Amino acid sequence: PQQINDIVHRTITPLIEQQKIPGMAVAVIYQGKPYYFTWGYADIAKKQPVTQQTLFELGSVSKTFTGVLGGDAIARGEIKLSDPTTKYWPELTAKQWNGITLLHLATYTAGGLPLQVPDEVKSSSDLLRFYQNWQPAWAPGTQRLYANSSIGLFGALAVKPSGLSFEQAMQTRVFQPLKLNHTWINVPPAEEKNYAWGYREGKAVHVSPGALDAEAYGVKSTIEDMARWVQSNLKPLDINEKTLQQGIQLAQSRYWQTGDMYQGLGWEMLDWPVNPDSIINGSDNKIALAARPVKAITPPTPAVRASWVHKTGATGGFGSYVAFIPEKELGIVMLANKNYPNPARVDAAWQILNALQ
Ligand SMILES: O=C(O)[C@@H](CNC(=O)[C@@H]1C[C@@H]2CC[C@H]1C21CC1)Oc1ccccc1
Repeated sequence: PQQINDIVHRTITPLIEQQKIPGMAVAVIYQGKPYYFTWGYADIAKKQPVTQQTLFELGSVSKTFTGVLGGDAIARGEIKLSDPTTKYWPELTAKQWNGITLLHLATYTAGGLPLQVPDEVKSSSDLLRFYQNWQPAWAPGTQRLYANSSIGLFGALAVKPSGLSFEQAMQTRVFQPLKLNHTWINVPPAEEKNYAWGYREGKAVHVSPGALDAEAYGVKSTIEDMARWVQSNLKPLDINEKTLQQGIQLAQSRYWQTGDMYQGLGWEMLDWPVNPDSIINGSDNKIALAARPVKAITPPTPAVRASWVHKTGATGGFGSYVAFIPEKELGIVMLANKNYPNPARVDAAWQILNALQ
């Protein structure tokens, strides 16, 4: 519909110009159907255009897959958010871990686990040593500090009862049921032709390996698969696998509140209608990566349909954004191979979705 076309082109054209974005793909999900848009270059040097089959690094949008996979493990009865972390990692004997649950890890509330795992932390024994030596700044369940080392550990522990690797669990329990057949934690050689380069300060870059990278920022996907991901989270009851349907719902439950935002598993939520300044200004890393006190939602509120549900994501060379409103059957995916500022992403998305609702 030309409505959607005009709204998308009027918003995204100046965005690409202002932010000097080499390549971009957008999907609008409207009344149960996807509409796709593409611009510019997946590979500047080889003049490869962005297409609907181009793979982008999702970066920290990957945490929404980790949260849903954890939700599925809960639904299967393999894990409980109320479980002690030591239940699944008994070698974690240092006393500061008493009272830190899987809920705390999944929601960044364990007491100040760091944003990044240190570069020097490679092996399973390096990781154990790192968490054993870590000293919390706050008591558990009092402060939120967005952190790869928190939900990354949640994801690694959540798959342990299944006996599967994190990648294998993700493939079998999330990607394959939802027909995300071009979504990868490790891009296979046969798919490299579609893997866009990211651009950082003009240099072509791909994400480098890191501990817990798959769990915190490691998924790559196409605009078509990401539209399917949005539709799956918009309407979980259409999903025929029972524990996956349940796990999607659990990831949109409201566990903590800070300001006007609610923390789910990976996803973040606000009541719809939102104040746009709240979500735009709130997506700035100055707010999004800051330590903030949280109020427990006791017990957590089940997924609220009248919500703005969203997640920003980045790697060194890529910037992504996903947002949807279940009440309105409406969503958007924006995938770019430049890590450009979060408020510009959310501003564009709110202009498009507000116009269409
Ligand atoms: O290793 C990487 O290339 C990735 C992996 N992405 C993350 O870790 C996330 C992205 C940034 C950093 C923490 C999370 C974030 C606040 C949104 O991102 C980087 C690293 C260096 C510079 C910019 C991005």
